[PDB]
Amino acid sequence: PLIVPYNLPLPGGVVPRMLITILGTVKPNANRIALDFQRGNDVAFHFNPRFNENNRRVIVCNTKLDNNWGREERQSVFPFESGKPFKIQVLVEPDHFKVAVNDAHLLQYNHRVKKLNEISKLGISGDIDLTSASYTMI
Amino acid sequence: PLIVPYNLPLPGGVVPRMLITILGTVKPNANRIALDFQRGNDVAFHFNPRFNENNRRVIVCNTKLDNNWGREERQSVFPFESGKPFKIQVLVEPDHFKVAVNDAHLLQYNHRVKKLNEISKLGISGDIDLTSASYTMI
Ligand SMILES: Cc1nc([C@@H]2O[C@@H](CO)[C@H](O)[C@H](n3cc(-c4cc(F)c(Cl)c(F)c4)nn3)[C@H]2OCC(=O)N2CCN(C(=O)CO[C@@H]3[C@@H](n4cc(-c5cc(F)c(Cl)c(F)c5)nn4)[C@@H](O)[C@@H](CO)O[C@H]3c3nc(C)nn3-c3cc(Cl)ccc3Cl)CC2)n(-c2cc(Cl)ccc2Cl)n1
Ligand SMILES: [Cl-]
Ligand SMILES: [Cl-]
Repeated sequence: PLIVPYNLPLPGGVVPRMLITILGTVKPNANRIALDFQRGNDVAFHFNPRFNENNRRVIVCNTKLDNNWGREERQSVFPFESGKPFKIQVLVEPDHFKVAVNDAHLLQYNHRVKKLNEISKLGISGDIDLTSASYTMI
Repeated sequence: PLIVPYNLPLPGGVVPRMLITILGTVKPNANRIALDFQRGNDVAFHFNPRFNENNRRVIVCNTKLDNNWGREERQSVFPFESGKPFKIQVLVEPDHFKVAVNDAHLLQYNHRVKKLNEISKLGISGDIDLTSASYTMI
């Protein structure tokens, strides 16, 4: 049972072939979840399941540069379920992040922050019980 | 130079005579700051300087329980200055939090979440460069 928000420092920084695995359960009354790949106060990749953005479920992805969010990438395929276990995997490729939820490909996010090595940590926040957060190279 | 949003776990939980000190600089075009004393999925005490709430500066304080905000406490005495250093100290008393900014008493916030020792962490977010965040007992 990890404390949320949970900070996953990436000691040597993001590199292609890094594979991150997050296991947890969605809280019963969840509203929001966020994963934030950070380069300083910039957010290279924000992955944000919203359970009730006006009584809809959506995944919103974006980048925050100088405290300004950029173009939103939205999608409606929403694999999370209130009260239920989930698995998120993020695979870093040269040109994008790949995200798979519950072993199924969910989305790709093209890198906007190009200095991959400078992304130093993953923040995991929001309405989950967090079971595990880890990283390796594959 | 901490990463914002920054989460300061409070090992052992909030108790009276806990003193929290936050140091940083307000960004030059700041819009908002928030300190959130968190209890589980709730916010026992949200302290929220708004630099541009319809072209007025105001401090809003409130509590979030089961995702509902409560009664707002608003005040106009506004000690932050865009692009300038600040110091916030919060002293926990049995009946309220005391907040001082730049060594001067600013406000009190009477406890609404009475289970003080379940308040486990302080989140610090918004348009700041965060230099330090710490706690001790006095
Ligand atoms: C709708 C929207 N959302 C975004 C923006 O978009 C994203 C990327 O494109 C990104 O996902 C954002 N983001 C996600 C997270 C996040 C953080 C987190 F911890 C978890 Cl766990 C998580 F899963 C996700 N962080 N950033 C998304 O930004 C969200 C956003 O800006 N806000 C959330 C919705 N709003 C409120 O709830 C405001 O309500 C206030 C309330 N308060 C203040 C804050 C706050 C948060 C914060 F981080 C900082 Cl730095 C602050 F300084 C403050 N959070 N909640 C309180 O202050 C109460 C006090 O009484 O008042 C609420 C209020 N305000 C008004 C006008 N009314 N009320 C209110 C009061 C009461 Cl009593 C009752 C009811 C109400 Cl409604 C605002 C904050 N964007 C977006 C996208 C883009 Cl591309 C560009 C710009 C924006 Cl804004 N739009
Ligand atoms: Cl949000
Ligand atoms: Cl806001």
